[PDB]
Amino acid sequence: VQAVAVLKGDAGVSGVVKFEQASESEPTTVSYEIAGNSPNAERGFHIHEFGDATNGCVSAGPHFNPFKKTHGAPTDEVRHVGDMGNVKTDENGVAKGSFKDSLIKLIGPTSVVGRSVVIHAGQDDLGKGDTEESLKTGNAGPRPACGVIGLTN
Amino acid sequence: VQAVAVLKGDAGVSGVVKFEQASESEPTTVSYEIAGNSPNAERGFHIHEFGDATNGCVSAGPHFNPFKKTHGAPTDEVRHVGDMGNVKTDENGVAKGSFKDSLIKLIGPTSVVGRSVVIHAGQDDLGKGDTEESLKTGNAGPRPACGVIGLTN
Ligand SMILES: [Cu+]
Ligand SMILES: [Cu+]
Ligand SMILES: [Zn+2]
Ligand SMILES: [Zn+2]
Repeated sequence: VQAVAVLKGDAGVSGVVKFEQASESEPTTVSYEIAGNSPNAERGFHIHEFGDATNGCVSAGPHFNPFKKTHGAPTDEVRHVGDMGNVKTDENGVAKGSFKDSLIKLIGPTSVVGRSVVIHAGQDDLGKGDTEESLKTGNAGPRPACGVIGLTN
Repeated sequence: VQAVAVLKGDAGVSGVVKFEQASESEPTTVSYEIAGNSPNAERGFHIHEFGDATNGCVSAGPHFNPFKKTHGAPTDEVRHVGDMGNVKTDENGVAKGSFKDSLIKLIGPTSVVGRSVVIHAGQDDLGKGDTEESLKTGNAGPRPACGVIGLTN
């Protein structure tokens, strides 16, 4: 199964995120190329619950969290399903990379097809700050771009 | 279950299409409001197979057709699942309306979540012209706007 999200917004940030998963038990490979970010930075990257673009990136809602856990890093046990951590941008502000994840799925009751990917304007603190807010969003800040995850071939 | 697609493009046409279906057996209610079209016209309106926006409305692919039938009107027995016919635009070029459909589903193996809605620049001939092309696209022409169907609440 393959899926893709095209990230768009009004702030100069844009990109493509591709997902591939062969079967339900297998990890999903996530690959991305995002440009227009601050150079040499770490930026929060997550799957949000809704694929609703009627009000910019706001209507994407909270981090996708079917299991009602707190925000964490992708390697934490306690993490939202949608937590993909920070992506690193190079000196031209481009973030490009790929990783495998075993909580994100394109198949089955937790499928992220039809939901949204959001790239943030700030660094995700990976649920390690103080605030209650660190345990909800990682204090990653505004959402300059986002896209609905759709099926492809 | 509710879903929404925001139709966008570079041609002045834009809109929102909402879908609601309570359970798998129930009809899905489709409601839309699309502006920027030719005034007093009929325009082809369909669900296309892929929710891929990497190349405008082109990468949405063909009409969603899991059962391998020919193109038809929404009331025809032989019709693609994605065939929603023509929408009528008023004197200000706005198409606004709603209908129920029993082939389009948001639940189950034929779910349209993660696929695309496309509004065409021409009238759909409802598979009644001559050509082979009438039995494939309804000769509805270019795709000025489209959007991926995403989940909402
Ligand atoms: Cu986020
Ligand atoms: Cu079409
Ligand atoms: Zn989170
Ligand atoms: Zn068709």
